[PDB]
Amino acid sequence: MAQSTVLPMHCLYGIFLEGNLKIQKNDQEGLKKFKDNIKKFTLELDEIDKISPQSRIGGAICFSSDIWDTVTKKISKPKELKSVNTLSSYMPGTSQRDILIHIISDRMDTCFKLAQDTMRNFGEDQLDIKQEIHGFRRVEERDLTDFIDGTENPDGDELRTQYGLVAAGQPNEFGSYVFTQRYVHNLKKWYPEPLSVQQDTVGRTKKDSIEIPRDKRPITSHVSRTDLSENGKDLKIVRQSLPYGQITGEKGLMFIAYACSLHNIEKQLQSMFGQLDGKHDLLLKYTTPVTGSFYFAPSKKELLEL
Amino acid sequence: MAQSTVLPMHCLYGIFLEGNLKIQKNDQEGLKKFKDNIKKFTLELDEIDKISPQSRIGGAICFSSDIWDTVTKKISKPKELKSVNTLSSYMPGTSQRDILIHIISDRMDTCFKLAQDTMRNFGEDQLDIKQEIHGFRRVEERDLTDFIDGTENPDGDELRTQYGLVAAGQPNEFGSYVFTQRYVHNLKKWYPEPLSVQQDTVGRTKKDSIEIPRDKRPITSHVSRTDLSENGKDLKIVRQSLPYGQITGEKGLMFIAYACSLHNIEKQLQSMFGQLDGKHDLLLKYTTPVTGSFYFAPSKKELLEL
Ligand code: HEM
Ligand code: HEM
Ligand SMILES: [Zn+2]
Ligand SMILES: [Zn+2]
Repeated sequence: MAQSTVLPMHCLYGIFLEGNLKIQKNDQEGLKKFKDNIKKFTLELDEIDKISPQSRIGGAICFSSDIWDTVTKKISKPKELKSVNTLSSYMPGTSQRDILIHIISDRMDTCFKLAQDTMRNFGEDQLDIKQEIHGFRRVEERDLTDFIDGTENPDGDELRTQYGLVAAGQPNEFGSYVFTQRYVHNLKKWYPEPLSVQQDTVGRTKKDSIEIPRDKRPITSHVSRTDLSENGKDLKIVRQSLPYGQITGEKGLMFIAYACSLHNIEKQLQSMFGQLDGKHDLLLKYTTPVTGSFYFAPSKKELLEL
Repeated sequence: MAQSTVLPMHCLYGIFLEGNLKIQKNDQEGLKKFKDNIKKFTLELDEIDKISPQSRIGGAICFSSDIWDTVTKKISKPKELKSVNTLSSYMPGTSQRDILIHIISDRMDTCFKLAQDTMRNFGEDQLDIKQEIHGFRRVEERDLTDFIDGTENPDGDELRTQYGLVAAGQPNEFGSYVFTQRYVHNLKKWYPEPLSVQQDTVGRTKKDSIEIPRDKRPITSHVSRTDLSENGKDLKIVRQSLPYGQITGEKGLMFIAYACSLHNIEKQLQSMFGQLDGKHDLLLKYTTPVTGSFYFAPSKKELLEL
């Protein structure tokens, strides 16, 4: 019942299209056309899944709090949804956009086909795309830091439903809060660091990705910053982050997280960026966030009922 | 015996690294290091092929006429090799570089691994990369014009050896002349054209890629421009071109051709760009070349004997 970018694991390609809606709330013709294009997206997702099962195609269209009142007068706004720009006083790179199209695949050709077709359907008259990122998995699922990324990512449908999707019976059930954040890696600063420093920075071993016991890693290690609980509940999120960029140019990590609660994501941003104890994540000495947005991906039913 | 980017067909990904050699001919230490890095490339190619047969990994390192005398004092220069800048008086976009690293794969992760490892081995002290392109095949092997690309590409080991590789018994046998040319498509001009105009431009039907009989297509159609013979011999080339670019930005075709003779390629450039009859290829109304280089990919043996 959820849009298909949360529960599936280990995608090899991901295309990220972030931009603003150019249609106004009272433009009924434009709004009708816009929602016909949403329908076309859901249909083409199904079509590609049928002719290319090997692609394990997935796709979601997601919306910001700013735009919610424009795309629907029927579906209540998700209660936690807000602009990420409200974090600008302590987190750099914020750039809230109205719309996210996130498409995942095990093949670039079907990933690109769905992305290109969808953008051609919407057109420049409906979407002003501010950011288009072609993400791709690397050997051994390693981030460009050459650490494995995804180890303690929730595993399986049950746990990814629990932490990734709004719980059944709640408003906007089976939707998902979404955070996107493009990082630019400063590998010239990272590569020369000795192994012990690099592992102190992350909190896990580089080769095998074995968790360094919390007692022995710095509280500013990445894992210490993000492996959080509250009142005995783990604040786990579902990450679909992928590497991107040029070998000889700008590269980094296209971070994206899906969560049952925006607060699960925001608490980790507050931890990483000093807002809980006044200390920043050690990883941020080697990588910089340059974009950022909060969205909500409706369930498949509410997406079509907007 | 040839480097592995000519004979294999239907690659799904291709990474193109074009740049200049920063090591001088008398720098014996730098030259030794540079050739150790070539050896590492050939070895890593074999290693990846062994652990990932599904990738059908391929790779070639190629050299310009300008740099030939710098990388080897033993292997005679290929007799046709010259700078592509000598065509600048009639072909735009020329940008001759010393070195091409072309890597192909059916998986981006192994394609990127070999490309990144290789560039890290060479380093900025040995290569000044002017252009890095991530090519990828699209559904139905279609160019961004949405015409199928590759139909009359020579098919099979025998014909691709004949037209793609220097003939056995000749100097530099089993090497290959290489032409690279990045095109930027002007699809805003292309999309609105009626089907008959688009097919007149190419010379084949859009859906099925059926050749329009030469009698009925314009002499400036793309096929009429490039389907050439001389003294009864077809001047066929082996193309490994791939689409590239951003849906919402700059995109086009990363053209690359391998040939037994540079003249097979150059005659087609002369035809397309008006130097044979004073008429240009109709396709050039919708796409522009912005880079260009001639190289020669040595055989695997001569590559290691430089
Ligand atoms: C350049 C940016 C980032 C890089 C390179 C990076 C890298 C990594 C790596 C290598 C791990 C190893 C452990 C694992 O994947 O389970 C990890 C874990 C994790 N990351 Fe990040 N990450 C980045 C940004 C973020 C952000 C912005 C967040 C949250 C907003 C986040 C949340 C997490 C979480 C929750 C874990 C698992 C913690 C646990 O439960 O053990 N990451 N990350
Ligand atoms: C934007 C640039 C280009 C585009 C979009 C393009 C597209 C195409 C298409 C759609 C075909 C269909 C037939 C087939 O693939 O067999 C084709 C054929 C061909 N192209 Fe191009 N091409 C481009 C540039 C070039 C260049 C620069 C050359 C030579 C230097 C070239 C040489 C050929 C040849 C030899 C054929 C096959 C001709 C035959 O024997 O029938 N192409 N091209
Ligand atoms: Zn809390
Ligand atoms: Zn001739």
